[PDB]
Parts: sequence; structure tokens; C-alpha cells
Amino acid sequence: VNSFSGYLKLTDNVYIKNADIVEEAKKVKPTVVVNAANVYLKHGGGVAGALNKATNNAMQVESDDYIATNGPLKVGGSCVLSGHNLAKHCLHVVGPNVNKGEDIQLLKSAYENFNQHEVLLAPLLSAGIFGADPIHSLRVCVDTVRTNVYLAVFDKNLYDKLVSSFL
Ligand SMILES: O=C(Nc1ccc(C(=O)N[C@H]2c3cccc(O)c3C[C@H]2C(=O)O)cc1)NC1CC1
Repeated sequence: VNSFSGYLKLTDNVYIKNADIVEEAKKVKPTVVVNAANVYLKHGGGVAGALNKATNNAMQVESDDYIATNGPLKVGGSCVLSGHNLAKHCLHVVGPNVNKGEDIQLLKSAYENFNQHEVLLAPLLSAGIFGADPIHSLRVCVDTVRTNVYLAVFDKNLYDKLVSSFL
């Protein structure tokens, strides 16, 4: 039993809610919040920009030190950093960005990172300004992630469409 509230059950292990991941994180303080990162950990817009703003830019400062030491991530890859005031840890996951012409096949690899964590609060990967098909991303999520995932979807119209079309 955990403290996630008002999520709709999609599968054995995947739940979904129309909610601001910033607010869900502040309320639940999950062990892991997932960021929809890019390979440079430049948290400019979308989920990444919103989470970073909620940390008062501490996420970006930490991220810049990470990149200076380790270099960029891979598309489909991830790293674990602090969750700051939002969570114990932040799992920065790089899903493919279609508006950069990135390989949508890499979305499954991106979701595989979630399997290293028993429970996660996460956004739907590669949706919103990443420009991939969100129905496809949800199918990939449910077919790839085996651990317990609580998906927070900011856009109300998107959430309604995802629920109504889910097989
Ligand atoms: O600003 C905020 N929250 C805030 C939360 C989410 C987003 C956002 O862009 N989400 C979309 C996106 C963008 C990029 C990659 C993704 O995987 C997704 C999922 C998709 C969605 O969930 O609809 C933007 C802002 N909170 C302030 C305290 C009020």
C-alpha cells in the first residue's frame, strides 16, 4: 500500500491520473520521480522545465555538474540524481524527441529504465513537446514496465483521450 490517490487502474502495475507531476511529487514525496530529460540534462521546458523550476534551479545546478563529470546521456538512457524537494531521487530518462527527428524505436529502451525501481511517479514519455504519438507511448509503457508506475498527465484533453483509447 502507498499514498498515490485517485489514479485510474490501467493494468496490474500501471495507474494514470490527470495531474501536475510537480504537485503529485510535492504531496507524495515518492522514492523516485521520473524526469523527461534530454541528453544534456538541460531542463528548459515541459516536465523537465517544470520540475527544475519547482527545485528553484537546484536540479539544473546538480545536472550541470553531472554532465561536466560524465558527459551526455544516450537517447534511451538514464541517470539517478537527487529528487531535491520533490522526491528522494529523480530518474532522468531520455525518451526520443520526434521534433529532433529521433528514433521512436528507442522509446522501449527508455521505459526499460523504469524496471530498476520498484515504484515510480512518472510522466508519459515522449509526449507533449517531444512530439511522439501518446497512444503508442502508453502502449509501450504498459508492455515494457513491470514495476509499479503512477503516470501523471498534465494535459486534461490528452488524459481523456488516453483513457478512452486504451486497450
Ligand atoms: O508547470 C507545471 N507542470 C508541468 C507539468 C507537465 C508539463 C508538460 O509539458 N507535460 C507534457 C510533456 C512535455 C514533455 C515531455 C513529456 O513526457 C510530457 C508529458 C506531457 C503531459 O503530461 O501532458 C508542463 C508543466 N507546474 C507548475 C506548478 C504549476
